[PDB]
Amino acid sequence: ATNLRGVMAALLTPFDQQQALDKASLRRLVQFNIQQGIDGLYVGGSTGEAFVQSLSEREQVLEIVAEEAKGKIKLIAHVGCVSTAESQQLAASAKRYGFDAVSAVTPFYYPFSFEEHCDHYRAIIDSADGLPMVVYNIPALSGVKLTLDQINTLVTLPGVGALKQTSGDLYQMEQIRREHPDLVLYNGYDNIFASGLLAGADGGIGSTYNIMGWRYQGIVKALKEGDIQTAQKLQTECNKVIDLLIKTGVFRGLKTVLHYMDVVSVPLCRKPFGPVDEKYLPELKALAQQLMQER
Amino acid sequence: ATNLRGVMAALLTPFDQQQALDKASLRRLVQFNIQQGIDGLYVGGSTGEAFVQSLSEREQVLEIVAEEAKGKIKLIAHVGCVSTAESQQLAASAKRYGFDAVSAVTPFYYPFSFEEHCDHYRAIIDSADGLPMVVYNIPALSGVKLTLDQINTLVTLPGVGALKQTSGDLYQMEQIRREHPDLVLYNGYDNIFASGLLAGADGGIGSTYNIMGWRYQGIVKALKEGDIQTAQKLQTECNKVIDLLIKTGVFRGLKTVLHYMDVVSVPLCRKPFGPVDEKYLPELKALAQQLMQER
Amino acid sequence: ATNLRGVMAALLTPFDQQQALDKASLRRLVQFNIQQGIDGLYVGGSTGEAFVQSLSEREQVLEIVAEEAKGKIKLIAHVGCVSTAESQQLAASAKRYGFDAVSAVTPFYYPFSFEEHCDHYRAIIDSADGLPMVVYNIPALSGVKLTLDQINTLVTLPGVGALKQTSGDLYQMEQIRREHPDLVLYNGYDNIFASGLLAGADGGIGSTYNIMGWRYQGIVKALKEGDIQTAQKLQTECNKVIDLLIKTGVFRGLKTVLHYMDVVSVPLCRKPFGPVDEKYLPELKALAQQLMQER
Amino acid sequence: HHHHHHATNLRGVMAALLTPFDQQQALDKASLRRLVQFNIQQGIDGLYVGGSTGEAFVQSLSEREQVLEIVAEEAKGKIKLIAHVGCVSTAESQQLAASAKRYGFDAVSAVTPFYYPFSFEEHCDHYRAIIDSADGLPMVVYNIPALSGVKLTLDQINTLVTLPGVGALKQTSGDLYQMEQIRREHPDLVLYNGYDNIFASGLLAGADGGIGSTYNIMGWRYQGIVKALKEGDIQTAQKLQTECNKVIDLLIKTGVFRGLKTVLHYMDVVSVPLCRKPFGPVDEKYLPELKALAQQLMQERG
Ligand SMILES: CCCN(CCC)C(=O)[C@H](O)[C@H](O)CO
Ligand SMILES: CCCN(CCC)C(=O)[C@H](O)[C@H](O)CO
Ligand SMILES: CCCN(CCC)C(=O)[C@H](O)[C@H](O)CO
Ligand SMILES: CCCN(CCC)C(=O)[C@H](O)[C@H](O)CO
Repeated sequence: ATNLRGVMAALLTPFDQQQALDKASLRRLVQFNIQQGIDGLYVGGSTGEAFVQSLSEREQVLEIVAEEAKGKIKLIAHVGCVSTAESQQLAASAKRYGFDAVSAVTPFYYPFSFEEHCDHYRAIIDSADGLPMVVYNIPALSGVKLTLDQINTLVTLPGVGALKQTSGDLYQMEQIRREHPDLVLYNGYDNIFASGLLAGADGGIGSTYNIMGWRYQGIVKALKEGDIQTAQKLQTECNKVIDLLIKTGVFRGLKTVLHYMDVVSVPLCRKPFGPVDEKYLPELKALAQQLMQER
Repeated sequence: ATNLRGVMAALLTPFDQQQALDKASLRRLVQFNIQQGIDGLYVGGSTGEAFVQSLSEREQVLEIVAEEAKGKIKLIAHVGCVSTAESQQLAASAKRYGFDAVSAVTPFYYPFSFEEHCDHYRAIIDSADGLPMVVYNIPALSGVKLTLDQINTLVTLPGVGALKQTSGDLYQMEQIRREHPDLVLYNGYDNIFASGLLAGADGGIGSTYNIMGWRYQGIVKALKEGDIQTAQKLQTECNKVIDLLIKTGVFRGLKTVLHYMDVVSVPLCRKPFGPVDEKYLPELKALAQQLMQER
Repeated sequence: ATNLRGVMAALLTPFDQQQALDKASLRRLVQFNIQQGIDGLYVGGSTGEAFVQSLSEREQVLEIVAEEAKGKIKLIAHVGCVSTAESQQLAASAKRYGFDAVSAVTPFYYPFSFEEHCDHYRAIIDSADGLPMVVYNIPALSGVKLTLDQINTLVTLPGVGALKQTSGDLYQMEQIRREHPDLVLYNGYDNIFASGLLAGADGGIGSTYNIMGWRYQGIVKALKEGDIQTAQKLQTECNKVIDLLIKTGVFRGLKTVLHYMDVVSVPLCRKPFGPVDEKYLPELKALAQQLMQER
Repeated sequence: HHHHHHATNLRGVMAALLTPFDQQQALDKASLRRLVQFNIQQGIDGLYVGGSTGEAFVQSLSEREQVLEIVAEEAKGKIKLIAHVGCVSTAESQQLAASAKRYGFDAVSAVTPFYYPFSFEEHCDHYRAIIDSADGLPMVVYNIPALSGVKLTLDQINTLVTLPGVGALKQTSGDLYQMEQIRREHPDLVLYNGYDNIFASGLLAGADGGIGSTYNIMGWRYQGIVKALKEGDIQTAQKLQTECNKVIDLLIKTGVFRGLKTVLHYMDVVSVPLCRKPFGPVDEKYLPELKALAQQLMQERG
């Protein structure tokens, strides 16, 4: 688990104008992240548009990422589905491709009990056969509202080695750090990263790292040097970008920046996501140039 | 839409001890519903555990139900998935198997714009090729919170013949009816059926109809005849049953009652749903006996 | 408390352009409700703008209404404040003025424990010295979310004789009735009144009854006779009005209609409520005329 | 924005003053004077009087004025004084605003009016009417979605805090993206962090101070957090926040206001540690921990 500490980009999954997987742009996105000095990749997550892909499509992506990056950076495979059995098939494939860790969102849509959530995690942990599990918590999207004691139980299940904390409650962040001094604890909301680190997170997983992951590692560095102004200046610049991405749609906006940075051929998300509003293309192109000249 | 008015049971998907589709019990459940005098079946919806099934499993159930019941009662295929493309495949298949209509839940998990929801429905309607669309609204589960104006636009899309209203807001039920005098409008919450018809619904789609559909037909008849005491008494008996099912877990409780009714071989839902707590089996066995005495 | 069953108008408190109480319009509005055939008045509730008045103002209104109506119709005094001691002073004043019952909204703003709520009601009941209590439940405004079990404990407290159920959940409406066969159970949402009565309510307390209370009485009649069609027509007509009142602002729209019916001199609510938008006045004026013609 | 510049002197760490009561639940005046002096000696920059913490919403206007008057007698000119004058009623809030001016307060404040749904424009007029009655005292807009039920957008918050006469925001919200957004839009705005359990994180996000209820019993820790961060000493800032949160953990279990009043009782400041009904008493079993906490706090602050 300890080697899982770090700044991990939640990888986007490129598609073509036919909505098919674009494998050439995936390979390029993987190499691009590595060149920015990212610690690892979180593959097939919410950011990866997991839940509009087939299991087969998810596996193909996991396989290719592993081909490109195994041994060079850490690789966490998000294998979560609503189904335990579907989640187990993806866990076993992650193991076969040599991933360092697996991950699963709290199963969603149907109300499940906390005990059913634990057994779900237990099954996936077994099928991962030695890979540590990152319990993925995102109430805003999943509608699963765990109490702190429930969170505490999840993180001490045999084989759990990390929590992806996609929550803006930095009180809870602090309570988790205080209860589990050694837990790998990822900040999930990009736009509060600096504050999340201050509250007790030791790293993060985020969609925006795909295009400015060096800024987030600047924040970890700046904070560790004790340089608050630089930490704040960097968070502020991240949030200027995040404002625009929320206006445009986050995933399709990030893909569009990556298109102008010559990485992703076609910046589409799968339907029912629609295309970026074309009036936002200048801002997005300019941001691309800004970021390209910056690093 | 006209001939789509009525009481339609939200079909459960039966599974064998290995959590595979139990074909024999499925066919048994279809006929058993028909023998209760239901107007139709709503196949592959939430109640049918669609969201823990693959597209081919969902197709297999649709085909078998068409075999058992095409031309004897009305058949509606819930083909909704998060992905538009996935929902399109299921729609094309429902057409091939000879279904009367298609239906789709508002795509969930990722937040989609309302126009995005509109295109999603347009695309599924094209792929259904003549089959009317039943728009399926369930804020509680889907997390999508439509305004009345947005509901009005959706239900007037070319090819929409109906709205499944799984909401407890009976002001909105009446408003919808007032705006659309001829819309087929299905009450979705079993425990307000009587009240929902009074507010403007002209039928229902429900999970608990699988074991007591004749009660819901009895509520329709009684209200039709100005027979209010009888309506209230039937709704009360339905709610005594619904109290218990909410305690046991609704899908698995229903399947367990059907197991004591000699319809379902193994009353399990798919993981992560767990089993029924052993302490409730006496109560559910009692219930089975009572409903068999009845009729 | 069988004698408290019925359709009670939630009395508006008239004000002048200086924002002081208008006692001449208050007296006129009381007689107007009595002439309309109403069963009682609910005085100084939410509709009565209690929470922008002092205790002395609230007492001045309770006194005037008792002078005007005691012995002619039933009188319920809403005495609730956030403070228990303040609510007791009002409960004592209501007893002195010869009210038939007291009522208190679940105390708000500060989160209080359920037991803290129960003691609150006990103390008010004591100060009321023999006047039955109407527990006033309105989650949407109060922010207090009681479970069914908690509701059951409140309604069986010694000295409670009724429940004002301002909730859209008609399943809970049925469950409360089923548990408490003799409880006086008031429907709080005017726009689901017919459906509320069907689910188990035996009456109502409502703001819109001030201008068309005879319609709600017609709904009770129609449903006692099994005339569902008239009940629906009346509820639909109530809801056309409620749609407009929601656009104009409800209390002030009601007060404006009353101004055109020559009952209220000045149709203002207290600041921070603003005035009705003048573009609505032709509609409010036509409504007044329509309702005056109907009788 | 000129009203923001003029309120620059309001930046700081301000305790949300509790209101002590006697055995009959009337104002305990001796204890209030003690509590006020006790806050001053901790090195607190100021007091926020008659807010949620002060149990305003179970007091009459006359009781709120009495508290305002007494606190001014005790602290005027020595530390900054902000008067929470907010009621649901605009006119009630205006009376309290005028009184606060008469007693020499440095600023007024009003929670967004609650219970009834008001439009945004109706909110703006409410603040404007109260600003008029404050007669030159700057306004601190007090935002607390959790308790108020009022859910303002960022654009609406931007408009509120730039109304003429406004010079500060009390932001009792745990959304630190919005904290940063407010700071970036309003470089000179006084911006108080409202949730004690995230103070250090709120400051990092853009707050330039805080208003809180736990400052009554450990305000020097929050000053310690401000100093640690100014110097770039992250370890000291984190250790102080951690200790504040161990204390907040306990108070959430006991009840926050009554738990604070009890600690202060064991610190010899408050005579009777009750809140007003329908608040109930602290559970007997928590008294050992609360005395223990009082002892630890008097130790570390010698
Ligand atoms: C409501 C905030 C939604 N966000 C934050 C924008 C960066 C997201 O869904 C992000 O993708 C999340 O923080 C993971 O990167
Ligand atoms: C919470 C009430 C249970 N439900 C939902 C089924 C999980 C119902 O009563 C509805 O009738 C359901 O949507 C389908 O019948
Ligand atoms: C949100 C509006 C619903 N209503 C009914 C309007 C007639 C109310 O909130 C009423 O003020 C309430 O039901 C009291 O009659
Ligand atoms: C989730 C923390 C709740 N808190 C923090 C102090 C215990 C509060 O509600 C406070 O009363 C608020 O921050 C004002 O100090």
